[PDB]
Amino acid sequence: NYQPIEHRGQALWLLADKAIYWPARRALLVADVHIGKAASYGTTEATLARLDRLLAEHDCEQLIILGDFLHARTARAPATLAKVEDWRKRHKNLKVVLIRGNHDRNAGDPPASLDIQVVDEPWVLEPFALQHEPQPHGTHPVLAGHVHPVFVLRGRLRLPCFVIDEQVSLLPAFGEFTGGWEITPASASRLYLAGRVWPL
Ligand SMILES: [Mn+2]
Ligand SMILES: [Mn+2]
Repeated sequence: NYQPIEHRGQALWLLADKAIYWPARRALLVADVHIGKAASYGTTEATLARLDRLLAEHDCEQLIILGDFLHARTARAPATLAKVEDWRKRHKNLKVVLIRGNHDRNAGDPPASLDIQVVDEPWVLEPFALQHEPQPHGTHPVLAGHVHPVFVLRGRLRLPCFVIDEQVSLLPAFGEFTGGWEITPASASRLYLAGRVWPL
């Protein structure tokens, strides 16, 4: 279930499971998936199956990963890439665009058999500069990943949050990890807690 917002003249749906759906572009946006950052006690399969649920829920002609799809060199692993191959060939017609992050650079471009269009930040889909790193763009509003934004609630709970802002907006990390960059409670931006999508 989703929270619609207007942002720079576009209707964007913030998804409870840490994704943005862009209806006019029939596009699903996520960031910091970190396939291969799984521990052994959160799984690669669970992450891919989590994508399959969003892709079945919404008309997605394309998926755009704002950086950090595969974790590292131990994510170019025999078993692990096999599961991604499995997943990709179940969505043969989906276009998958990866904007390269510091982990995509480190590991290297995903193998060509997986049919992933690798591009360099910024990748501009008007009105938006899509980026991994949240650097301001010279002319466009930015949608970015990289920082793994969370918001701290006390009674502490680190919840993943969207940061919707005029110049640089942040998507929450799609991977399921501890930590995250604590977003200041005094920010002059719109915050949505991606457990519903909870505004502030
Ligand atoms: Mn990351
Ligand atoms: Mn990063």
